[PDB]
Amino acid sequence: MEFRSLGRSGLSVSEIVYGNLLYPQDDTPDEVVLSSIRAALDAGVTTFDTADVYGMFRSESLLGRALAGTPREELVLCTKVGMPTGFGPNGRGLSRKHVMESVDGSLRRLRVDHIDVYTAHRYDPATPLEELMWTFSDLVRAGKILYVGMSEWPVERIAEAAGIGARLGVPVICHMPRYSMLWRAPEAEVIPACRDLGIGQICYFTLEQGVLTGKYAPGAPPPAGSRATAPKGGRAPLMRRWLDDDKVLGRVERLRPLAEEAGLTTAQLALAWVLQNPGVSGAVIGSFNAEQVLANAESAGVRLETDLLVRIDEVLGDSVVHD
Amino acid sequence: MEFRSLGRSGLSVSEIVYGNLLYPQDDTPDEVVLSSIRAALDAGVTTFDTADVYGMFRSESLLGRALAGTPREELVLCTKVGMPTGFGPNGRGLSRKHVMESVDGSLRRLRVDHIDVYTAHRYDPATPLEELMWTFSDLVRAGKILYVGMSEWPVERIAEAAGIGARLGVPVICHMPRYSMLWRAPEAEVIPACRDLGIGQICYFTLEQGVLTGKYAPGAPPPAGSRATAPKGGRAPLMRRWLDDDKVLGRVERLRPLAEEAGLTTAQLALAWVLQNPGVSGAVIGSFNAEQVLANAESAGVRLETDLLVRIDEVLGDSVVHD
Amino acid sequence: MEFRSLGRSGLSVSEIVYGNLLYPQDDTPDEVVLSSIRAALDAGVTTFDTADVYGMFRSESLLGRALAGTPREELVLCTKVGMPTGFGPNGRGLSRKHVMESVDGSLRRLRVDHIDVYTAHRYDPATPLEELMWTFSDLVRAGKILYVGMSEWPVERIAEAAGIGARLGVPVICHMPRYSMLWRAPEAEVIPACRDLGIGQICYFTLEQGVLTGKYAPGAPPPAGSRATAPKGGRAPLMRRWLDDDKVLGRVERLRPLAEEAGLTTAQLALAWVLQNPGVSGAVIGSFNAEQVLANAESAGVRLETDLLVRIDEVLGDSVVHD
Amino acid sequence: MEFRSLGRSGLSVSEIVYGNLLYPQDDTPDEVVLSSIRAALDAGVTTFDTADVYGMFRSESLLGRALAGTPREELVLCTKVGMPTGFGPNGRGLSRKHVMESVDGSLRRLRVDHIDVYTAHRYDPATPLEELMWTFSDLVRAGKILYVGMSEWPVERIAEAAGIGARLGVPVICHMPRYSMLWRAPEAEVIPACRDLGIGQICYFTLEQGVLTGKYAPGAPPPAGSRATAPKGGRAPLMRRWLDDDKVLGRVERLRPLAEEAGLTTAQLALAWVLQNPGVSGAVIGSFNAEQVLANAESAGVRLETDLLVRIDEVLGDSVVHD
Ligand SMILES: NC(=O)c1ccc[n+]([C@@H]2O[C@H](COP(=O)([O-])OP(=O)(O)OC[C@H]3O[C@@H](n4cnc5c(N)ncnc54)[C@H](OP(=O)(O)O)[C@@H]3O)[C@@H](O)[C@H]2O)c1
Ligand SMILES: NC(=O)c1ccc[n+]([C@@H]2O[C@H](COP(=O)([O-])OP(=O)(O)OC[C@H]3O[C@@H](n4cnc5c(N)ncnc54)[C@H](OP(=O)(O)O)[C@@H]3O)[C@@H](O)[C@H]2O)c1
Ligand SMILES: NC(=O)c1ccc[n+]([C@@H]2O[C@H](COP(=O)([O-])OP(=O)(O)OC[C@H]3O[C@@H](n4cnc5c(N)ncnc54)[C@H](OP(=O)(O)O)[C@@H]3O)[C@@H](O)[C@H]2O)c1
Ligand SMILES: NC(=O)c1ccc[n+]([C@@H]2O[C@H](COP(=O)([O-])OP(=O)(O)OC[C@H]3O[C@@H](n4cnc5c(N)ncnc54)[C@H](OP(=O)(O)O)[C@@H]3O)[C@@H](O)[C@H]2O)c1
Repeated sequence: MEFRSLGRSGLSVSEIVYGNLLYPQDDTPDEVVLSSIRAALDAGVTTFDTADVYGMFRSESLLGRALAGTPREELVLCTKVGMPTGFGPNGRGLSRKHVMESVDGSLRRLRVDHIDVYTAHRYDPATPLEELMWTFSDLVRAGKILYVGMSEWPVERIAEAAGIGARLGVPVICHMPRYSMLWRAPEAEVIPACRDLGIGQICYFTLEQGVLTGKYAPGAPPPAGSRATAPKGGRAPLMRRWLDDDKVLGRVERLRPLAEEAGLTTAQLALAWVLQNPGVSGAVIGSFNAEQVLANAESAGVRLETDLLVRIDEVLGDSVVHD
Repeated sequence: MEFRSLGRSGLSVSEIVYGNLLYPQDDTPDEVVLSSIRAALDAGVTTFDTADVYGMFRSESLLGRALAGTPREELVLCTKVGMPTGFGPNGRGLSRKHVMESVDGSLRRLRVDHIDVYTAHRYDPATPLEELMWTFSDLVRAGKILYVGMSEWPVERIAEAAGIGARLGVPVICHMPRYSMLWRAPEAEVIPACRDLGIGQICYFTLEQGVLTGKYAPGAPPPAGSRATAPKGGRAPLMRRWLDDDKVLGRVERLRPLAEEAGLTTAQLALAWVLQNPGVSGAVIGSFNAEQVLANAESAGVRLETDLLVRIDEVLGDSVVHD
Repeated sequence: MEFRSLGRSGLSVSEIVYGNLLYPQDDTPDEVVLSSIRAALDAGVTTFDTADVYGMFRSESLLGRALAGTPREELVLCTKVGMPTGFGPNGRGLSRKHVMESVDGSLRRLRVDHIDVYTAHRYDPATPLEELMWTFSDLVRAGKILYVGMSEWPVERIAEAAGIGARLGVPVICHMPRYSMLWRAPEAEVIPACRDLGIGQICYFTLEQGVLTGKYAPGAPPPAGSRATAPKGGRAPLMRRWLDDDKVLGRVERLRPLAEEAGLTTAQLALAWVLQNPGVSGAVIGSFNAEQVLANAESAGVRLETDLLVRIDEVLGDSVVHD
Repeated sequence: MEFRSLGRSGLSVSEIVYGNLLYPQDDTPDEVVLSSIRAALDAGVTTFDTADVYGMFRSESLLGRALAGTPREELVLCTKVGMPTGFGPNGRGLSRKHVMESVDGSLRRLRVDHIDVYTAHRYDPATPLEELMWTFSDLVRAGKILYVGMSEWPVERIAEAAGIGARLGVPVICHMPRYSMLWRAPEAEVIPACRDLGIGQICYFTLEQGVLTGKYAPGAPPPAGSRATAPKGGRAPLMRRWLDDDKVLGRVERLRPLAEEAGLTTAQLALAWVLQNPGVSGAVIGSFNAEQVLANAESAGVRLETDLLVRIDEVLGDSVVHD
């Protein structure tokens, strides 16, 4: 495994981060979840990404159990607060109340004294940033959290929060965008801004839910246990955008020669592609298959040639999404 | 139930707040107090107002017991410190000593780790605001209180305290005035000042102790179990001002047609009237009658027409108290 | 009992403070110490003055035991740190180390969660005031102490420490000088400076160890159990200054008519004299005799006429010590 | 024993500090380690120097056990954080994560609530000094550490950290350089800078691993149980520099007359030499021999004549290392 700095900080994360998102009513057995996390550790993954809301507390509980026994110095636990976990209007968002009432349950379920990275899930316009950042100061002073992150935040608001955190001794070191070969919205403004502010990216949908594994053929029936066949949760439509486009699916199939050139699967090429941006500390991978994790983990530290990066842009052409 | 922001904060309160004030020697059975709080929850009330001094600790103890089992994320607990609860000159006021010695008893009696809103009951000229605000900073850092409020405070002193709180990361978000159709002292200066400072009003005597239910006829014997018949405590004289005035009692009776126009009881009209001010986050209701609570709770989110607000002023005329 | 503000603070102290200083090898039985503290409470005394060093922890232990059961809101506990209580050079002074290692033993022996007033005993030139004041900030944040005081401090250094405390949210409200009818060193600079800085005086040797009770006749054998007969500790020489001067002893005897004029014992006149200075919050009294405490306690709130204050100066004349 | 101020602070250290460095696989029995620490206490040593990394936790555990029972006020415990103690890239360095995860193990092994001096072992360029100093602020606020130190740090970075510590109420009072008669690299810049910043030196290799005891003759077989015969760990090469130079070994032998002049062993002269610099608070001594400790301890407070300091420079000549 290769490691990077999360921003201007002393924290190193693995270049490959394991995420274990589950749906509130999910059919994936716990035994399959635990063996995937076990496969991530075997591949040298140190960094784990979860949320209170994932599985409605189940995702954090399973992770807590899988990692019990791993020495604490060897793990970076990233969790999130902001999505609804309680009934009523104080059971969500980034108020002092919701954050204070969230942290202790996250600690219990993960079986730890402190969370390495605590991420504000979504930006919440009701809470002033002075309220939020002082709430984070209190949790850092108490040693319940070490570092702060944000996911899906307007860039003006990232800068503001970084500013206040510098004043209050809150390390704001991490932003979580959607980033892949196909989705490059964050190249325009977010990564340039974040880099100046000492913030690194931990990136999600890096395989666009399997579309960048080359495993979906244009005009075909999708494979046996593929995500296309089992579309649980409101993320299935984000995938439908690409599966209902035989153009993209065919251009993704043409990357395979480029990958084999470099001695990679299409999956490893897509993961290595994200890792080529200096603004990126980590790529998150989803999988409940041990063999997929151990293989996806090997993208860590791979440099792609200037030549191969120019040919990738040519093949994908106008299917790429910018800003 | 409808919810509002308490000031410029992430905290939402219900538009209808339940208060459970008791007298130090009070004849109201506990079973009647517990069933009223139970009726408030059934009506969707999330926000509860009490004080150390109410019932001499009895009011907080009963509330603690009634709300045991309700998830913490679903409640906003507002309590007060400042009124005498101990013997001698340090057993009252807003000194570091009295506040530090008060908070832990409030937490025990309410059965909670933290109080949502901690209100300085009355302004106390002996304590410098620097002493008080640093005492509140220490309680916020420790996570024993989340937000700070004030009740019956000079407006210069609200501004001063808001200023220092912004500097020390103390959210000062709440002021508690007397406010009704008949008592509009806070329109003049308090609500305008508070609105600029990011402070919302949680309002009391919103029915002027039942006078704005239309239930008292000019020149009559007051009903069986009415507050006029059972005048316990030094709040009875504030009511006597209006009951010894057949003029007001007759003008209140003439609102009933205006209420029925809007499909409301006089009580619901009086409560909705307060809620029409943008500076108001919540109206407090007193009652030890389930049927009264469930009915008063339905004023939440009712808009009154411009027409009806002009006709209300005409009927009440010069009985209204301003500044 | 009458009460005063300790400085610009919300803390009230009794005008009569009980001190229980003992010598490291002292013959006074505990039963006599406990009954004196019991007599102080009966006289309405709320404020108690002690030190880690007094009796070598015995003075604090007895006070802790005597006051067990008294409600906490009704007491002001003043203790001191700075005098040697341990072996070696870190077993004394005002270093972070000595103060941090002192506070928990004081709390245990007094049987309390927090000390009302924590006094820096003597000024210590080795420790920078930034180190000391940050150590006091940490103890206030933790709620182990509420207010800070100083005893026998240069006035430049009182001002400096008051300045830093205002910056760090440390209430510096109390100075402890030697002050009596005969010893007026603090009138010159200390009380004027302290009054501008919001600091009140709690005063010691207010009877000059019994010399201002009129109980010592010039050219006589001192009474049976008098302090002159039992000169334990290095405070006996401070008394010898006045007992080896038949002039003063005779001028003190001539105050008795002035006292009887006002319906006071010479002791009550001497105590009331100190309390006439607006810069004074409290006079400390020593006694292990119940009848003396109950009588000395009655000086509280006595105003002396302008006439009587001019005649007192005439009688004592040039025996008075100024600066 | 003689004592000095550690910088501009209230902390006194003994002029002779005992260090107990061990190698991760070391043959020295625990019984020999415990009796050496016992000999240090008997010689009046109050100050003990160790590290998490020394013996891989064994050095701190033995020290913890040897000092159990010694009153806390009588000891200054100096430990270090920064060297690798865990697997992976967060198991080392000065990140919030590594420091937070280190302190509690150091406290447990030493059997104490707080560490007197916490030293950043090596400077770590990955961690910004704002992250580090706020991590130290949190540990001081919590009372887990009292004072902060640095070992082997660039001088620009000492100044920067001292600056931030003054702002955050972190006492930065201590630097640990290599310093002896033969190694004077720190005279050039480090001690002058440190003295202006209120930082004192606790010095190591003060005998250059026994070379300044005069016990190694040029062109000979080194004694029975001498360090030259048993070269464990990567510090043996630093010694080889001097043992492979018959010139130095012969010049060290010629100091013996100068030592006997002053009534000292060559060891006592070398230790007293370091202590002559006003910028030095303490000299660290290594030994697992009781008789060596009790003798080395007697250098404490010895003044050397101007005459003897000029003759020492003449004898050692160009073997001395400067900058
Ligand atoms: N910060 C945020 O707001 C946010 C939002 C969403 C997600 N996330 C995080 O990011 C993660 C994203 O996971 P994701 O699964 O949604 O997106 P993804 O990582 O783009 O997709 C992973 C999926 O692609 C398929 N796949 C991966 N490698 C493969 C291989 N070598 N061969 C064949 N198929 C392969 C697998 O599904 P099948 O084999 O079943 O097709 C796998 O479950 C989540 O776990 C979560 O922790 C964060
Ligand atoms: N911040 C402060 O300093 C402060 C000061 C005072 C009070 N408060 C708070 O505000 C609350 C005010 O309560 P309050 O009772 O004094 O004043 P209120 O809310 O104006 O009066 C409520 C009373 O009016 C009558 N009533 C209400 N709805 C009715 C209906 N639909 N039909 C018939 N009668 C009805 C009831 O008494 P009867 O039926 O018995 O006549 C009821 O107890 C207290 O509980 C307390 O929590 C705060
Ligand atoms: N902050 C500081 O550095 C500091 C320093 C010293 C003391 N103090 C405090 O201040 C206190 C001073 O006590 P102190 O006793 O040294 O000085 P004091 O209060 O001037 O003297 C009290 C003594 O005078 C005699 N006395 C008092 N009232 C009397 C009466 N009505 N009739 C007859 N005799 C009477 C008693 O001794 P006999 O009857 O036995 O003659 C009594 O013990 C101490 O307890 C201590 O807490 C503080
Ligand atoms: N801050 C840092 O980074 C750092 C780095 C290294 C060390 N240190 C500290 O500094 C200490 C340095 O210890 P050190 O032993 O490496 O260097 P040292 O103190 O220069 O050498 C001590 C050694 O010299 C010999 N010796 C001492 N006195 C003697 C006498 N009177 N007669 C004969 N031989 C004598 C002994 O070895 P033999 O008798 O076996 O020859 C003894 O073990 C360590 O314990 C550690 O705590 C700190």
